[PDB]
Amino acid sequence: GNGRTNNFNFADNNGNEIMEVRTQTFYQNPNNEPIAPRDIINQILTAPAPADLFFKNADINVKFTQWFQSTLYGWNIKLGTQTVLSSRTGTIPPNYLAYDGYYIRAI
Amino acid sequence: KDGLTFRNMCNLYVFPFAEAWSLMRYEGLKLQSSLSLWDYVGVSIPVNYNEWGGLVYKLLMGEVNQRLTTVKFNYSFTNEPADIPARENIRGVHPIYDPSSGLTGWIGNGRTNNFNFADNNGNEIMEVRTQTFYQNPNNEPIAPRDIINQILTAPAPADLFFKNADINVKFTQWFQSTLYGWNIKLGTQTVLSSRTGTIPPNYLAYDGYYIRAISACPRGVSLAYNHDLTTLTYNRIEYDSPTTENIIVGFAPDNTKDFYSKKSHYLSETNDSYVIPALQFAEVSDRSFLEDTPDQATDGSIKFARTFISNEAKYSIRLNTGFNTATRYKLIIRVRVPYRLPAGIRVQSQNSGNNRMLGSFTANANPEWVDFVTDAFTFNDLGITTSSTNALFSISSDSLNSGEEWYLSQLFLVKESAFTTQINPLLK
Amino acid sequence: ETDYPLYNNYTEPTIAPALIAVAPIAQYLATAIGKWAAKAAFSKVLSLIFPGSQPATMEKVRTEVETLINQKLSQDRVNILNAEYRGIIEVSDVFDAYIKQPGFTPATAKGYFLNLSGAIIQRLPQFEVQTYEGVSIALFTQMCTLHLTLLKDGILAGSAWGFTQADVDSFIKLFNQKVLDYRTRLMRMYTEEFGRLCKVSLKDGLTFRNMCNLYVFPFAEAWSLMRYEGLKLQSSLSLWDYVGVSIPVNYNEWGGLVYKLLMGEVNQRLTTVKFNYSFTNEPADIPARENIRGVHPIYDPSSGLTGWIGNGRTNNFNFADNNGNEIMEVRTQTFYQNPNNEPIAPRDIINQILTAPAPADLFFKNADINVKFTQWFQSTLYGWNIKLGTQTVLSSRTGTIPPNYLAYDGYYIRAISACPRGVSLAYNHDLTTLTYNRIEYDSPTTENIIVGFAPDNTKDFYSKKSHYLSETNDSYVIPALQFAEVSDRSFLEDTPDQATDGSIKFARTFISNEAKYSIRLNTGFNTATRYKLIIRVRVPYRLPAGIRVQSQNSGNNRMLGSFTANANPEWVDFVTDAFTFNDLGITTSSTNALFSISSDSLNSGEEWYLSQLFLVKESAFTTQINPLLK
Repeated sequence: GNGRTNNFNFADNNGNEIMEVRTQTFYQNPNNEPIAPRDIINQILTAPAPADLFFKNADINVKFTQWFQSTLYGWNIKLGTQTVLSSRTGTIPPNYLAYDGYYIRAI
Repeated sequence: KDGLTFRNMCNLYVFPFAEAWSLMRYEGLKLQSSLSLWDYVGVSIPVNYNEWGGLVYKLLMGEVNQRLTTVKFNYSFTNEPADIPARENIRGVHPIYDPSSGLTGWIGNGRTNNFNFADNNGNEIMEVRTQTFYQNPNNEPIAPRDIINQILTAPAPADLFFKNADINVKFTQWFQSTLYGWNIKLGTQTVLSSRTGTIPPNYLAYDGYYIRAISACPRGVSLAYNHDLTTLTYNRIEYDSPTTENIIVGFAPDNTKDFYSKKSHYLSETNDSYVIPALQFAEVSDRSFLEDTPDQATDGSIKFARTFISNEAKYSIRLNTGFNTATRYKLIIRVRVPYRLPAGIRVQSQNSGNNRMLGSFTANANPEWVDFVTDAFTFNDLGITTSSTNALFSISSDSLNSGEEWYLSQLFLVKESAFTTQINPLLK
Repeated sequence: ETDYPLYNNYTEPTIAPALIAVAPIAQYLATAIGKWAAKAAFSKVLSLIFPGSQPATMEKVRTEVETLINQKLSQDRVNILNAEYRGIIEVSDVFDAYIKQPGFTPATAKGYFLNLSGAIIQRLPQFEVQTYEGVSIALFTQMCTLHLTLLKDGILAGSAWGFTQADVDSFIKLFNQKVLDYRTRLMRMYTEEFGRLCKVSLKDGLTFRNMCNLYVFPFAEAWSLMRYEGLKLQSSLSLWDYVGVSIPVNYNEWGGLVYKLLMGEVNQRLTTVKFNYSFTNEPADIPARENIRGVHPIYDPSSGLTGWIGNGRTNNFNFADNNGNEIMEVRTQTFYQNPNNEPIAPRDIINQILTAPAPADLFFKNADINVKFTQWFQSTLYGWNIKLGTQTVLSSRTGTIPPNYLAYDGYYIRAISACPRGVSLAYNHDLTTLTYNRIEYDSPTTENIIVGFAPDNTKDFYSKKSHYLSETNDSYVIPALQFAEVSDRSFLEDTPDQATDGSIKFARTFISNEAKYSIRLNTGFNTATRYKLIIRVRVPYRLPAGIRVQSQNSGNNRMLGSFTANANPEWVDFVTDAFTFNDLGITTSSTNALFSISSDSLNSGEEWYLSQLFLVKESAFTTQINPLLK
């Protein structure tokens, strides 16, 4: 798909490669008091193979939502016993990907 | 900064005596100075003398008859390069006096991002923080980089005014490039502690003075524009510049503390002489400019150059309890009239429609300063008592022509008994 | 869709404002306000409203109103209204026929007069059904005009029509009651329909207000001048053309922000207008599109009050107004390269600031602004065409767009503004004043242009900045908004019933509240003639200092009047004592003469309203119906 995380062209340079970019925005309303900081995160999740070379199962799922004729998404990613991504948009039901007598070879 | 230092010296050692010279021919007037002392903290910026009297001083004063109610700073911090140490920038200053007027604007830059989402969706933007993370295979420590752009806000204290400040700036060199660090504290409110390390304090205080204005100077931009537009009212008092990197604090003597608190000149029976500076007015006409006349021992004078309707300036007067209204008084007006005015100058007393004419003076061409003395009057003839809250003294003149102007400096109110001219000015 | 030319958003040209069906009624109303003909004005009003005892003119009025406001009436409602018309016509014919007989019996005339008044009162409410109010508010108006006229004449011809003194007093009381009740009900209908249509869309509310400015409000103002004799009946309302998309506007938002943005500097001439234009066709599938991002009307070049109505930004480099010269246009051209194909389609992205200064004759007389819509996968694309006068400001790059002629015979373009789109309009209400505070509102786009046309009777003020007086004329009317200078914390209040573009609301709690007007005298003006001033004010809260009218002339300040201000929610007229221009020290060479209406400072939450000034000779002025006898 797309491995880019920003528009500064500073992806893989200066020795260490970029991993995560988090922008937090704060507002101020005179008539109100609660402050809702807005988060914008763009990161690269990494998952190496287990000690036994192969993953045996996975728990990957996606949740849909509608909002004024526009579909919003939420993701849940887990390979083996390593939780790769828990959904920030609320709990998502698990989707067990497994076949007795099979192992994960490609993703 | 050096010019401000020299002017601060002259305000204490030179100009008060120059003003005292102009009052030796009379007897009974009050010798009072209202000049301000200006502290400058930041980098060096060259300023022409045409640019000082046409823009810089107007930006330093702002609303010349209003109390400072809020001050906002545009703060920027960044350490994205791993080799360059952390740095801080002051991008703009916004002093807010009258909350319902909207005259003073940003002196530097009020922008925080390039999304154009500054003041929208009800709540205005306040802070933007970007945190960047890296990953090195050969190393293990991770140094997250921070980029912060925020708007610091400081309202006036409970006692309306700040008495002192602790603002300082620290310089650093790095491959022929200067990095900065800032420390800002107004009164007891810590506005900004430096993230680039500890910075020694710089106490800004003068015994007998209080903080009246906080402004800045534009850096990196031409200061030769909007001279004829920067007036005392109507037009927006602002100037766009990417950064300022400087903060200027004005201290005013305590003899002006009552005006910026009560918005009116209160009169006591015990005192004999009263001096009213021109800039301490209730309202002023359009197309009026602030002229730097430091020799008058005041923060300036009013230059009228409006070629329509009229040129008028009003001052609010209030009487304390125990004031005798049967005592005779006189008014002295200090004006400079380079061009002849066929209608002359007029001093009028307005009180809830009880408008009385105090004086009409023939205005002839004269490049020097002139004093006009009115006839004797009593406060019973003006219909003013201890309960009057809309009494006004109005100095007015007709409309001018193109290229013409006339200057008003100060007003002197003194009892008839204690006033006497000793040296005649007409015998030249 | 339609590619035919348009005429002020209508498919066929509209009737001139002086050629509408209610024009002779208004002309004779003004003539009678100038000098009322006793026991004869009602017959003329009846002949003008019902010519030949026929309701054909009222049907023409109904058809014209239905054409303007895009609202038609059912046939049953038409039959009911015509039946009411004939019912009134019968009694009116009886009365008018019995009057003209030389030597009639006055008691019989009294009986017929009472019958006619009662019949009009009885049949009035048929035009007050709110479900059709937007169409009937015009018709209703004329009917009230037929009644308030009647009573008026009845008060003048007392014993001639068999009226005792108690009869005349009762008629005066009924007149003083009805002249308020009718105005209240008419304003109810107007405000209801206007708020509803504005909650629908701003364009429809503007259309309804344009209709009411020609068919409703002038007569409502004429009602408030029938008790006097010698004043001038003059309307200064503006006609507003709206071109663009639909934007809902609340009634709290109209009177607190939108109208203030439409007027701008209410006493200044338009000198320049700037538009923020955006064009782009970067996607190869989506056709070209154009956007109006903001409008900036500049009146007084040395003031700096009016700001951008939409968005004046052109890029995200923050390099807008810097390095001496300001940015004007940014054009990005992108090129591609396909191996399987050969044609190359360069993509253009333009963001510029179009500038249009006022013509040599200070004002634009007409405009040709139009917008074209397009659909594409449930997304609306726009194209714009802008032309002010003879200067082509913007020709559409997205294809030809049919012209939309914006013109009114007897009107000229005075203001050009816009409405913010996509943002809340509930902020900066208490800050948007007539002066000092910046008249602006930030919004990413507007996608709308609003042009205001003002009648030619105001063309002299916006050119000479002063009110010139002639010896030949008898009465002069000065609107409040045509001032020389105004105090702080003053607001623009929409009072369309005054036949003016608004009134001044004073709410300053310090110093004073003052408004000055500049007066100049033409050669041949008699300074020995006696005059009087009439001030129209609304004072909801008591003012212990009262209102004061003063004459200031180069320091020769004289007091013309001091009036006690008591709490009154209705409109009040204050008349000064007689004076001559020699007592004011004003001649044909005076260029700094000023009339000042002033009051002391107010308290929190208080305000008072000033509407208009009337200057009339003492000989030609006389109050006929007493207002205090309520």
